[PDB]
Amino acid sequence: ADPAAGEKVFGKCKACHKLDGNDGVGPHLNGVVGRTVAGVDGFNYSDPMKAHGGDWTPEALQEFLTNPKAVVKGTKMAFAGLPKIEDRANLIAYLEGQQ
Ligand code: HEC
Repeated sequence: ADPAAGEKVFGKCKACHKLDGNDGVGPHLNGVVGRTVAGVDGFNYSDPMKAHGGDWTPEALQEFLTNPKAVVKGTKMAFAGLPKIEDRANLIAYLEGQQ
């Protein structure tokens, strides 16, 4: 529920993701909440990500951020994970503000 704290957590995402609409190592994350999984046109998603389906609901996002490869096995997103539920919740709150 704390976007200010979530903003700090995003420091762990900025190396590959932007919130300005630009795509790089990873797709832009501004507007990601509720967004179609593998829904950014032009971005070269892995096959498992494209086969996943569904939307990036708060629950799907929080699980994915805890362990990317457990949620989308074979994803090309190389990230250790956020083991603290508060960090995940705060980060999601922050992203929701950038919808
Ligand atoms: C680069 C080393 C990354 C870091 C650090 C984080 N992410 Fe990432 N992410 C990256 C790639 C290469 C991809 C594509 C994965 C694939 O298999 O195709 C992604 C993807 C995501 C997605 C899905 C986006 C979509 O449009 O479907 C999400 C929701 C996402 N990444 C979130 C995320 C956050 C919040 C991070 C910091 C905690 C984070 N990523 C770090 C590469 C990298």
